Amino acid sequence: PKLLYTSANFLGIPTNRGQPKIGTYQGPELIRKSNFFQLVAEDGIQLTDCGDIIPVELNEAEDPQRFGMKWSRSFSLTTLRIAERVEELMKQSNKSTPLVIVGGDHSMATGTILGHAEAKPDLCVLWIDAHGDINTPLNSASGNMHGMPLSFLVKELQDQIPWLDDFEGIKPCLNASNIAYIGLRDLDAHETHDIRKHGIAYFTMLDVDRMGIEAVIKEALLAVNPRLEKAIHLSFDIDALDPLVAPSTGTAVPGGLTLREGLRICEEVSATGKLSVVELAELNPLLGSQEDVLKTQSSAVHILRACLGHCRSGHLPFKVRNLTDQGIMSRAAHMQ
Amino acid sequence: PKLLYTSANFLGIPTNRGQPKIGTYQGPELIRKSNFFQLVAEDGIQLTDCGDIIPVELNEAEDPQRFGMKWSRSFSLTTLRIAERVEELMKQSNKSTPLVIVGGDHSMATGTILGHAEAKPDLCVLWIDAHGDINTPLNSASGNMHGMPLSFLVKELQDQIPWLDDFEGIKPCLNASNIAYIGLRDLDAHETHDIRKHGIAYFTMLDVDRMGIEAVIKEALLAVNPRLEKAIHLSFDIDALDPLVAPSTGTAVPGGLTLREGLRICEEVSATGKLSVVELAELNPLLGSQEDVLKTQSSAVHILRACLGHCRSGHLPFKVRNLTDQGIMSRAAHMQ
Amino acid sequence: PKLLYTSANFLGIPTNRGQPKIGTYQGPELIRKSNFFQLVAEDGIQLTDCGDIIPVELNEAEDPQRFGMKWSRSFSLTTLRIAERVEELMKQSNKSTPLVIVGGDHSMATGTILGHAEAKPDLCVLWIDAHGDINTPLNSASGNMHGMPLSFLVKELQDQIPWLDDFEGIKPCLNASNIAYIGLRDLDAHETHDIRKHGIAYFTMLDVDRMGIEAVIKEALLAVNPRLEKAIHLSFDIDALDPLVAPSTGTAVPGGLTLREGLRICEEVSATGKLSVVELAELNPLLGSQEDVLKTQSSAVHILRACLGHCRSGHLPFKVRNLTDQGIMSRAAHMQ
Ligand SMILES: N=C(NO)NCCC[C@H](N)C(=O)O
Ligand SMILES: N=C(NO)NCCC[C@H](N)C(=O)O
Ligand SMILES: N=C(NO)NCCC[C@H](N)C(=O)O
Ligand SMILES: [Mn+2]
Ligand SMILES: [Mn+2]
Ligand SMILES: [Mn+2]
Ligand SMILES: [Mn+2]
Ligand SMILES: [Mn+2]
Ligand SMILES: [Mn+2]
Repeated sequence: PKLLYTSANFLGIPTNRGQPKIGTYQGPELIRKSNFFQLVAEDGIQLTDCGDIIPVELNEAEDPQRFGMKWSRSFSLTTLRIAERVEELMKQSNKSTPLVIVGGDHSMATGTILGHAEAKPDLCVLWIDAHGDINTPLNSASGNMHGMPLSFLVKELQDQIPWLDDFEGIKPCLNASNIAYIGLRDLDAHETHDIRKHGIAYFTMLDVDRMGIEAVIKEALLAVNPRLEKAIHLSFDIDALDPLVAPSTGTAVPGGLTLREGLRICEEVSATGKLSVVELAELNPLLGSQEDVLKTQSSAVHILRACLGHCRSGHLPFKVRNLTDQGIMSRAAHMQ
Repeated sequence: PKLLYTSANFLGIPTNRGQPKIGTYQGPELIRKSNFFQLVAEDGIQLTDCGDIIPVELNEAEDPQRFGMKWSRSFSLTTLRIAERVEELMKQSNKSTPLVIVGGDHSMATGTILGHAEAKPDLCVLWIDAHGDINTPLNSASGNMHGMPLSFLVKELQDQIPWLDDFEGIKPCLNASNIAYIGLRDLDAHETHDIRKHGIAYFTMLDVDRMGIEAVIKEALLAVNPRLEKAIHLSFDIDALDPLVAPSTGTAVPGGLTLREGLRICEEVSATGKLSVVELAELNPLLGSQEDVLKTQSSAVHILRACLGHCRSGHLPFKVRNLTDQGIMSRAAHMQ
Repeated sequence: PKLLYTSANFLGIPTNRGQPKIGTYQGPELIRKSNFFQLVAEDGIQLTDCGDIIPVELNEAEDPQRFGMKWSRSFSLTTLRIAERVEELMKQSNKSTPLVIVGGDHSMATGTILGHAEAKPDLCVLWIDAHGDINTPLNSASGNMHGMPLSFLVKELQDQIPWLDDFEGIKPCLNASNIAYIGLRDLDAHETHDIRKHGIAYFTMLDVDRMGIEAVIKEALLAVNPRLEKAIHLSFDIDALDPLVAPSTGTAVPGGLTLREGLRICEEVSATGKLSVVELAELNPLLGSQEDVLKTQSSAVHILRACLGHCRSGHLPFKVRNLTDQGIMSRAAHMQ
């Protein structure tokens, strides 16, 4: 049996200061508690747990609202700490060794992409989400950083980002043409404006309905990675999936991707051989019932396994088993 | 941003005498308690709450069984009261101003369509339901009026409707060729007979499975509104949707439309520019768990928003926001 | 109204020694307690309840592990008892009279197919399951017989089956070319090996996603029954369906068939006119909540009804009802 990726790194980022609901910090543990590692090993992949990044969580006095943003300095400091760690992991592995990141609220993506791009400047981004996460600070109704992580990364948007000194090291490292969305269904008006104005490829649930997920995936890859020349940063918000399948998340929106559609995205991205980083955001084990958490954990594990190359059509055994070798009489042998 | 419909009317009809399970009278309140109105406003639509129609609910002595029908005189009197109110609302608005009606059990449709047709005689009807709701009184196993509302409206069926004096003012205002069903999966044998005999266009879940919802919608519109010349009466039974998505309803049937399929129907109907009335029937907040009710409410709100023109691919802002106008330094400006 | 099958037999097989979770023995009762029989009758089908097969359940001392298998002698003895009963039922009915079997864990299939093939040697098998159920004894991680029932039946696999005297009467009666799988998503590596090596037709959830269920069904029938010449043994594991739709089963796997996809398989198999036996395995009413059991029961009933020829597009009445015959005045007659 052949593998596109024989080894992989696992990294937890328990961000929770990007949105007000406590519990996203438990995301990484939700996956470590699962059978994820075991299942990955059974497919013949060597998965190294690289631990957790410690987010910077300032107190209220140190981090007051600035431009309506909540916890903006905890964000800039966390973003830089994340970027350093991801960069160093990606360069140590510069076949290929994918980095699997479990969050944590989606505000971590500013840091993960920043670091990733430092090691791989020509990357593209596939953003799987019910939301755009591209609100610029003055347009955000909530001030929640998890709704803004792309806005700081996109060059074309920098005239709508307020300057802050502590954000200086957060260099916009993405062109609008390097990003493609899949799964959108709850865009804010100003996000819609920016996405259309700057030509960001986007495939909403309407598109998934009309085109089918197979054509959507194909068109998304065509738009930002036409010849599979670029490393892929796959940023997967669990809330992209339907609430029936991933209820334990802070901003659930009805009419999402089926688990199967989610699997198809990850299977195809994996199969390009260009999956460089996959991050899974917005797991919150403190939301919903016990069964809700189990469903969400289960969905997340299947998604992540798909990213690493798990095939639903089965895998071949590494060693084929033979009855005769154990000194055992078969039915065929007995009849002969 | 442009809108097909800039204003709309909202009307509650808390019918509950069309079926035995208490709670459909709470349907209108379930939607008023939601964020429906707020969400409609945020899309730039002016929605006027026109209140509730008071159904006529006679006592047992005044309204005994007649031809097996339960509460048939409460029905005829309610039907006429509804018809008057809907007619007057539709004529006051004779662009275009859609009427959104929340029930209430589906027996209200005899009245809503009667009134609608008085103002718009050439209308067509799109009936989205797991059921035919076209049982004639002697064929009904239950005697529940919510299973008969179309039978009194269809001209071709009048030789199978028993005459009752109090039904005189309920004039059959529909031809069989003006109706198309989507979502059917639990037809009674005599409904199947009448539907096929009189050539009523129907697309069951089997058809949805084999054709896909996109082709079904297209064929349904082709059958009853080929050139978008006619006003559309969209009669949406919440039980058309799968029980996983709308559990809180009295006659739930497995294997229904996904929410997305339901949204596609409403999105396409809305986009014709001919949506004249949409009614949503059979919400029952007294059925199922608290979470069941929330799921059902949520599904209903998304469906109704789609009918009014909400786009899952986003809307443009009415006023585009500019950093410089507030006297704020952007990152781009700072770097220059 | 015409019927492909006017009569049918119903048989319970409460196997529970094929897997460790208590409750599959309650499967047959779960269906008898439903409205299944009534619904089948209302479609005009004569369904005869033929009772239950009593499985042989030895004690621990009489049935120790052999080749890692758990309860292997209870299995061989049960297999032979089942085979005798099914053979005798199929020969008594040698139009056509389908046998409907409700389990019981899937280990019963070795017996049902053995008996079926005795009466109909040229049969084909459609295996609807999340799992291959084709583990050979030394490759099974669990030793659970419900994961091995096909391995004893497939001729090409007999050099990997250990000989046991009490298994002598279990004659391999299937060629690898007579079997087609639909719904696979959790194959063990050695199953994948055997399936590919011996050319067993298989359509996994990946295939369902990429091809659509319509093409999958067509290709599955083409592979093992190209000209509808052969009797069909439809072996339906309830766990083939998504856990959202059939939670009450022992080895549930996310991302399964929708109920509608399951219905389409059974509808098409039924419509060939070659449905000879359908068995439904792995119902376990002792698993999950009360609502979970109700959902699972409901899904099972709809599936079974589809197998017997129930049409979601409706059925014609046997006697058409006429208003005038009862001495009743119609609205049409009154107006004339
Ligand atoms: N992490 C996420 N979505 O994927 N947060 C949701 C953001 C929703 C909303 N637009 C906000 O600005 O807060
Ligand atoms: N409102 C509805 N369906 O949409 N009621 C269901 C009617 C079911 C059944 N045929 C009856 O006559 O009572
Ligand atoms: N009846 C069933 N599946 O349909 N059992 C599941 C078997 C799973 C696993 N391969 C085992 O050998 O035990
Ligand atoms: Mn999101
Ligand atoms: Mn997000
Ligand atoms: Mn209905
Ligand atoms: Mn209805
Ligand atoms: Mn199974
Ligand atoms: Mn099975």
